[PDB]
Amino acid sequence: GSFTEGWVRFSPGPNAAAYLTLENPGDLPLRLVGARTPVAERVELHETFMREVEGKKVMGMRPVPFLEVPPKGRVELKPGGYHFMLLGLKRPLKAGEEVELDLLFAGGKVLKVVLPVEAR
Ligand SMILES: [Cu+]
Repeated sequence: GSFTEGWVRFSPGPNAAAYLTLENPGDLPLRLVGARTPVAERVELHETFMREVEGKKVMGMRPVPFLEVPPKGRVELKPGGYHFMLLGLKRPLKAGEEVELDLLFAGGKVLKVVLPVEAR
């Protein structure tokens, strides 16, 4: 209905990414500021976006300080935009595995989630 629906990205190393649906069951807002996982030494929180250069449509990527989710609502990390970057892997991330992440939420909170690995 609601669903914690996502996938982690394919890579032997040194780095991967992750996309996943962030859902808020509370009456106050949640705020995803970092992650963790058993299959990377580090994780960073990023955006992906579109630029022009010379009239030529060309993409970009940056780190960001946090994501927000409003009460009773949801917002996803997605392939065309916001994502975790995983660095210093422990598994070579293949297609059709499963991996878990801790989602570090602002002010005394965490939500651990579990998701497949896709080559998408
Ligand atoms: Cu990235």
